[PDB]
Amino acid sequence: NRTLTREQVLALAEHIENAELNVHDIGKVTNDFPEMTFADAYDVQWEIRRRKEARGNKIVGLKMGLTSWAKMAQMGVETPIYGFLADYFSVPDGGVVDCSKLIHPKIEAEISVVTKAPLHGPGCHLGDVIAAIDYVIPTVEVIDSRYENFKFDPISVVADNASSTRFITGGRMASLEEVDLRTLGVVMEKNGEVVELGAGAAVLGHPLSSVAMLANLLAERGEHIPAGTFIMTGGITAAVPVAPGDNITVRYQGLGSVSARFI
Ligand SMILES: O=C(O)CCCC(=O)C(=O)O
Ligand SMILES: [Mg+2]
Repeated sequence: NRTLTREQVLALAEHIENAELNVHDIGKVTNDFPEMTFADAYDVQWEIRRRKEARGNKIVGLKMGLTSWAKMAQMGVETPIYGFLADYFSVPDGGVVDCSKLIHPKIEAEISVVTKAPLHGPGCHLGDVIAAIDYVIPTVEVIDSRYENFKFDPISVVADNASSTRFITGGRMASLEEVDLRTLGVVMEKNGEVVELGAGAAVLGHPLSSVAMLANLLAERGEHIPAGTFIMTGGITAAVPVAPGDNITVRYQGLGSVSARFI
């Protein structure tokens, strides 16, 4: 289920990571490696993770992508994927994001969880996840594919760490029993007006199903979700482009709001 040589995995990881670190797009890597598999692509992603760890970055969480109809439709792919979150991705509520470090960024409204017990696949179900949730965190992702025109096939996107680049936490961060993640309403405002909205159920029917799916995907590589992991469960709505001068506010039903501005 692999077609890359080890040398190619290491070199592709450097190439793709450099596009992020040096703020430029690249061609879809499947153009040069058309036989590349998902296992190849995740090898590349985890090697990028290793590069970041080796230079001292902490990995502060994981994200699930392409979990909602809206995001599947927008990106043309219907296969859920995951990627990792590095510490310097983090942005404080109300913070300023420097777009000069970004290529062609978009924002997504999500709900995140922090776990308090390990989760393992395979065969992880919704009922296995519930007690492992410590609390929930309103989170806006900034995604920024390193591929030109934000156009990819899923294998390329996995290799590019599922387009991850920034995330903004905010609002009220409460216990799971206090928050219905299925019916949680989310309203995205940009420059003072509503531009997107949705409910948590858009994420695979229930955001906690995304957590179960992540455990199952990780198990394919012998990995799991350690206790204390921050997980972004997926874009509830279509992603919206942002640019210098923009301000955004995402309102979470009963949980306040997350805001940011861009320069
Ligand atoms: O859309 C992309 O470029 C991939 C990132 C997907 C994602 O983070 C989400 O659906 O929440
Ligand atoms: Mg996302």
